[PDB]
Amino acid sequence: MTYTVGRYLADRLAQIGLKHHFAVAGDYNLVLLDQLLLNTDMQQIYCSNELNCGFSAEGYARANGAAAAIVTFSVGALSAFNALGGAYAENLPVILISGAPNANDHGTGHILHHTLGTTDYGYQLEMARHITCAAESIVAAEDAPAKIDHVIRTALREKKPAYLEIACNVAGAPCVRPGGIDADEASLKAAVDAALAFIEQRGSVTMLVGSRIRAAGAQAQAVALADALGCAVTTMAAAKSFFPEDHPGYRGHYWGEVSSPGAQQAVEGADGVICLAPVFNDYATVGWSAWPKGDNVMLVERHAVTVGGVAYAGIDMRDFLTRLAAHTVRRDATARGGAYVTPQTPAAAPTAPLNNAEMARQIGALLTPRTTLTAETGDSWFNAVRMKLPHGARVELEMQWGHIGWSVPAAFGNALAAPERQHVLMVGDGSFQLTAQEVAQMIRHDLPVIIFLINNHGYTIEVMIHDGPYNNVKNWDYAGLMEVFNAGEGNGLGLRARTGGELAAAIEQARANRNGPTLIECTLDRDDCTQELVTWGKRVAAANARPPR
Amino acid sequence: MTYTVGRYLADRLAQIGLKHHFAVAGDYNLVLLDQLLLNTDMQQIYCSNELNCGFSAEGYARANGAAAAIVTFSVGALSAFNALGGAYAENLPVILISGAPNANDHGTGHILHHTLGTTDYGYQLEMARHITCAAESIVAAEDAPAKIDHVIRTALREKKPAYLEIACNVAGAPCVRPGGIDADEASLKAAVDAALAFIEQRGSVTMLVGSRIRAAGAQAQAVALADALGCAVTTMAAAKSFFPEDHPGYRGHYWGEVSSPGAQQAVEGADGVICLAPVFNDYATVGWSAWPKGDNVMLVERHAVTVGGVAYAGIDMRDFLTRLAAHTVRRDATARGGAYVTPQTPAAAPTAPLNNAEMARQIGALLTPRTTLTAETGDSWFNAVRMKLPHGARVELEMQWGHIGWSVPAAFGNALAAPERQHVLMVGDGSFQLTAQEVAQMIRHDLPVIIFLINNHGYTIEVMIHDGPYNNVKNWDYAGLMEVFNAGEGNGLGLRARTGGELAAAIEQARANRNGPTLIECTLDRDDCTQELVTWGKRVAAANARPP
Amino acid sequence: MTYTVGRYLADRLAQIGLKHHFAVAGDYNLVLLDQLLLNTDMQQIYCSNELNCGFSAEGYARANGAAAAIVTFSVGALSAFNALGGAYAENLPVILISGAPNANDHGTGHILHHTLGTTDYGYQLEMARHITCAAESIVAAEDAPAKIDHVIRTALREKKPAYLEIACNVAGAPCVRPGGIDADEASLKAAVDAALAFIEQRGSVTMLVGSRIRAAGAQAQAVALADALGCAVTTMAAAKSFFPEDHPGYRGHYWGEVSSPGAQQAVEGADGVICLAPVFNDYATVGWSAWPKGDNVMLVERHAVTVGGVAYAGIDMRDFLTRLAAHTVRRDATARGGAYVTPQTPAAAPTAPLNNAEMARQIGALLTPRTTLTAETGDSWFNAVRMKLPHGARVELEMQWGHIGWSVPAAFGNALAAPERQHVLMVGDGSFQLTAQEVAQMIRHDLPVIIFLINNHGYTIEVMIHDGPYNNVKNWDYAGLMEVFNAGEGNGLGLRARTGGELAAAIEQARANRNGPTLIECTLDRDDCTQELVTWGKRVAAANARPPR
Ligand SMILES: Cc1ncc(C[n+]2csc(CCOP(=O)(O)OP(=O)(O)O)c2C)c(N)n1
Ligand SMILES: Cc1ncc(C[n+]2csc(CCOP(=O)(O)OP(=O)(O)O)c2C)c(N)n1
Ligand SMILES: Cc1ncc(C[n+]2csc(CCOP(=O)(O)OP(=O)(O)O)c2C)c(N)n1
Ligand SMILES: [Mg+2]
Ligand SMILES: [Mg+2]
Ligand SMILES: [Mg+2]
Repeated sequence: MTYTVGRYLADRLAQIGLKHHFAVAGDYNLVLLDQLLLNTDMQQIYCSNELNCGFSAEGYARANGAAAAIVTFSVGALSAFNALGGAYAENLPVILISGAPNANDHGTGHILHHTLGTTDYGYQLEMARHITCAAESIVAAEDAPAKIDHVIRTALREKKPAYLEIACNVAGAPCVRPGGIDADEASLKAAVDAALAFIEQRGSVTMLVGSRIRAAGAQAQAVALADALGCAVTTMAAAKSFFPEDHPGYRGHYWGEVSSPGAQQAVEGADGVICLAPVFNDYATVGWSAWPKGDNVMLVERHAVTVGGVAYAGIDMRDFLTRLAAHTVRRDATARGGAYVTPQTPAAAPTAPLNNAEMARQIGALLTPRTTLTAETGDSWFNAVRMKLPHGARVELEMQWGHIGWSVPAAFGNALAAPERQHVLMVGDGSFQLTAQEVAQMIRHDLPVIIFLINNHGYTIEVMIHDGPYNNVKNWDYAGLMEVFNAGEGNGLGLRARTGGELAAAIEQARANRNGPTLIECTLDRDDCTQELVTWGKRVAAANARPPR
Repeated sequence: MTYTVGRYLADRLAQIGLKHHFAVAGDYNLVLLDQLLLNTDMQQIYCSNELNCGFSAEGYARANGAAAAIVTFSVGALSAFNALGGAYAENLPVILISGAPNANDHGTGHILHHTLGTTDYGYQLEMARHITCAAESIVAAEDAPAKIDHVIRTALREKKPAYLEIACNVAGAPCVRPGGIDADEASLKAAVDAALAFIEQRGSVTMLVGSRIRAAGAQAQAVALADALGCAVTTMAAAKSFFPEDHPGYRGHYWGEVSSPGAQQAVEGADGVICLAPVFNDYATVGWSAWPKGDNVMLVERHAVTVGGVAYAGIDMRDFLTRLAAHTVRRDATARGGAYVTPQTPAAAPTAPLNNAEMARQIGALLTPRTTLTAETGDSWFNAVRMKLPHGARVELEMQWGHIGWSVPAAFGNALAAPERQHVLMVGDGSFQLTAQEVAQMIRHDLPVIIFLINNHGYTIEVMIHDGPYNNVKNWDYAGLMEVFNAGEGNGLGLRARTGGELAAAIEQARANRNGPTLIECTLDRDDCTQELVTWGKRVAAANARPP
Repeated sequence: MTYTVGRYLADRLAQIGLKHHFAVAGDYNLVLLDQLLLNTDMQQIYCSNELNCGFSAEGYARANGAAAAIVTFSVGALSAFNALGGAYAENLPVILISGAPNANDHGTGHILHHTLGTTDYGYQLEMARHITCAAESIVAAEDAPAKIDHVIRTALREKKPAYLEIACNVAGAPCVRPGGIDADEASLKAAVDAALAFIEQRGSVTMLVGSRIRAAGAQAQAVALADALGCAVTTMAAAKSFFPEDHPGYRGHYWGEVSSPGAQQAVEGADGVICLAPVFNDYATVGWSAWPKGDNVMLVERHAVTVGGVAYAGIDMRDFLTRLAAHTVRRDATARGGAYVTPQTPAAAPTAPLNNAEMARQIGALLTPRTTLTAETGDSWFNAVRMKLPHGARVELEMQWGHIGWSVPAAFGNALAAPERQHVLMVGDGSFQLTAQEVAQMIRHDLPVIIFLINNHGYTIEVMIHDGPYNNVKNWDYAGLMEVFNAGEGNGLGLRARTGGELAAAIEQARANRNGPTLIECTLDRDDCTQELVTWGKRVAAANARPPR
């Protein structure tokens, strides 16, 4: 059986540790999908639509480290681009492979199906270059190994996604086989010496862990530096779970005036803040109100540290933090005697109407060290950041891209990447409507994801930035949807919870559904949301609206 | 009270004839949506997601002439771009407007939500320029009139979509008000004389009507020319319904070896073919096998005619066709003796298992002159092109872009644009799962769309180009979905038809459902499809696979 | 004195070893040029126009390793882009820095001078992304270190050029200071083991050295492998000088039917060819006639080797060649008893009309181990590739980009990068007309470049692909131009040579001009060119013209 270009790609994807890749068929990729099916270290997973395909691969990469999605030219890839730009924003090496016109059509002027109807077939690549770290087109088998290895090696080095298109008559063409793997003292001393003087010369220091720290591979080194300093540690909201909440120095999330108790003063009252790989965007800074920077910040990024008025280039954040931790003095003033303060809401009477605080209390009680909680944009961001996490629990947030509906397909991909964990999904009713059909794929693969669907009858987070008729949604019977997707062949279970007692019974049933997803539709009033959402929403709306010049 | 940049856009959109625009809210567009709401000539319609928002605008433009969709930066617009590229492919002036960063963030290096996380806000405009005829960004109210009028005037002139983004703090900023409207004889003589010579020198001439003729506004002039020539007239598959099927010269669709009976010889056996605004792509030419071109073809395009070895530029197709029809000789040889042959499927025994031919027969019987039949990519293309159309019936096909799932939001937008017509949607089960949630918006607006969902358990069209496990889909209870979307406040109705008797009884219940959509889930075997799909699919596949 | 963004860039450019950078002033870069003037490890050099500016930096990088050019927005940068795409094509890390609009104009709709007159100021960056490996815009000083270090570190790693624009009011803004520096066994064993089996299983092997081998840093390792194998070694034309011509295995250039004697048979008659970092384009393959590839080629590239039907990724060409050389058996059949054969033209009678072969004989006799010979596109490519090189002599060719006129500004930049060497420039009269004014800069800096200007009254190389009235040029008094550029303040010398005796006397005078350039205008008939030009020109023209499908 002749070895082909598509096999070359399949074998490299398996080699970088994918166990699955995601696809939607179209004639320009069918031979490629057949070549990928020959690799039996991976399962080929089919998605309902390409936007869902792309966010399933994004969710898979959060657990696995990388992922791949394969789509057809133009009508598949342009939807997958929203999710690919999402992977770029969230520092995940997703490889999007699109099927593409037969190479013999290049140079002809032939107009081809799925294109704009002009002689141009390069617009899709051109568009992809704006949202990836590498983008290549294979029209000849002899070029395929260099292009495949370039796109995979660059994506994995940068932790950013990349794009590959393969002419449809070349996916099955003969190719060579893959071999090998796609899977500075003075500078470091100067940077470490400056960071040690920054700590030593201050009376108090607090660490603030940012949401690029996973992409830097530096989470364990952050803990070593926290152990050595004994300082208060806080996380930015989008870094929820990236630092252990049972560490004796952890004091919660820093998010300006919506911080955990004590955390705003820990960061803003300290003589120096050590910021590890942050994303200071308008939402994270609460409309530019909460943004530690400048001479009293040691800004540590994946290949540079800026401290004491100097940017030290050429140093790896991991080696830096390890050396700094081995030599620093202790600065424990912002931690001593303090603790991380989490909500302590008393249980509601079981028959009272369900409210947000009761629902969040029951969800937080479900978390284990083995839980992965995917939380959608909406008030679920604020309920998730408020949860006290058992050590080992993972929270996945998409706070820089913020595409509502990401969470459904992302929970499906994560559940396939990490089947040993307990997957829990918190998604609002508005977000659910964009990508709901990927629950039918959860059902198809008997994945036991527990989904809390928060039915507050519209886009409550927008109701709290700026209200209007556009925040209303058509209501669905969300719980009844599960039987519709099972269609007599599936173990999906849909339950409704209108009280704390109904929610607790629904949760018991969900935990007992071992071979399919359970959706629990939790009914809340439209204005029953976290206080933090309202305080943040005000500040961020005022920032968006601020008047020209 | 103070007139704003978003009211200037709203008023221009109303001025070009929109009665609706489509939107998905996000913080970058809310002020803009509040300004659009002030125009009471339009209704603002909310969509489940942005791919569906864009394709509802595309289906609305097919009936209305134009459309607009409003989305938020990046997370909204990048999915709407698939639909915008689809409006370019299908020659429809959809205007996509996206909300965008506050103008005071430009020049700062601020990182913003919904972006790539870099200091770049211009990637979205840059991407949009590849799929539109005009693309502008407003960051200052002083510029907004020239940029709104350039995108709308260019889109309407070119019959192609356009892109506008408006900084979120500028949509509510004061603006001037809109006034005025956004809504060669020697060359024509030379072209008409060469075309007259082309016809007079030939004994058998046939017309082939192409799917860019509606973008040219030349459908009535094509009828005038067919009346003068008396010749056979055929339509390309994607031009279904663009020429009237009761015309005495109509001889059905030309589609190479899957043509209506006699139509392949009408075109391929003629001494000349008059080709009106065709798209000869790989699917239309049946893998490059069926492609009339060259010295024996008069190729008539929007602004140019190529005939007799010369390309005549600067002539409007409408004026050309009217002058040619007024002077031409008659050439009726290709019509003599012939007729349009359409399927004559006998009615099945009512309790026999449903098959595709029976389902197609009953859907064909439902069509009227006031029907719009939206037909999805899949075997529904072949069942639609085979339908005998009453004069005036409209069929909508998306055969150049061909994005499965387009039909659901496109039928929703066409139902809002043309509420006086009877809307019928044929959609396959695989396609329905990409965009199904827009049926909930049909229910929200009480639109009486009758939807035939063909449940043959997978992607049968693909099963016929090249089969594999990727053609299987997770089955749904499609009928039972209607009550889920009603959620106690809607008039959607879901029915199942497993026999011709059950299908006839479901169609009569669907016709009686006047205030909400009815989905009839028709069960067919995977391999029970038209013969034309099988024949077309193998040619088309062989062309895709041809070796380096 | 406050440290600024422009200083940050100046100090990083000095740190990567530039001794000069090239500039043309415009109001959008004047404050930046003032910040660069503060670094006294570099000289700021002014160019006549931006295309010349960009090719002076390209020539400088060939000697130095890297280079920088600074230009004004749009009217400067778009000309510099031709030279930047040239640097990409020739694998040289040139950094182009453009001055750019004031940051406060972004977001205003202001129309600005030097732009297209629309509200768009991003088109220049967008265009630059197609011809560089990194492209960034600085509009805020706090972003400047990351963007500067990203563009320099990426350019130096990739050996490709990069682009940076800096808002004009930010070049002088305060900035932090620069610290630190911008300056796999199993895979390697598998690749080496396969390459050793490739050699061992064959009776004869020949090495073919390609013009990407400098960018790979692998020239010394190629010599070690040639020493170990004892095989015939040949160079592709564009690799002239990248392998030592006095090595006992060297047998000249392989260039199909225009190869050195014996070299075509060495490569095409061998059982296996080891190809080191080649560029097989239409000119190198002589119109696709001479292109060793496939199962009998070991293709060695900077990070991959393809041999024995496998592409081994993840291995550095230098480590690979060193390990291969340490273990290979000898395969000397294609070298034994052979020698590199070079032209042996007898000296012309001194008073006979000068002809090409006599001119090339005198130029070849001028070369020393310390010579850098820059040779322009035209018949000078074929005269240069025919020269026998003393060990250490460098030849610079621009055979992939092939922009006529490159050679003038490239010889000026090289002469500044490497003033310890003897610089010689061979440029035809047509090419000279595109960029002649950079000889006035050679004069301004007293650079003793000897220029042979071949005046054959038009574009003789095109006359031999396809003749027409477009191959004629307006003749100039090239030798008289030198006094015009000196304008009473310069040591440029212009001489004419119409015979071999006049050329020899002119050369003596040139060698004696120690403080300025000498141009010797050599008069040749239009059809007096190398035989190789005519044979190559035919083949490459036939390839260009070959008929649609
Ligand atoms: C693709 C996309 N379109 C629009 C938005 C704007 N958006 C941000 S939050 C949100 C509503 C989320 O509503 P829901 O999921 O019901 O969450 P709630 O706040 O009610 O819990 C919207 C429309 C977005 N973020 N992404
Ligand atoms: C967005 C998109 N992705 C993938 C494709 C490839 N595609 C062409 S037809 C088809 C299947 C259509 O299946 P169905 O709607 O069930 O129609 P059938 O042929 O079964 O009646 C596919 C997947 C496409 N055209 N568009
Ligand atoms: C910028 C640019 N424009 C046009 C060309 C096409 N070109 C290739 S060689 C050449 C003529 C070179 O003439 P000359 O320098 O007189 O060299 P000769 O062959 O006569 O020695 C031309 C015009 C090119 N290579 N670069
Ligand atoms: Mg909600
Ligand atoms: Mg189907
Ligand atoms: Mg010349």
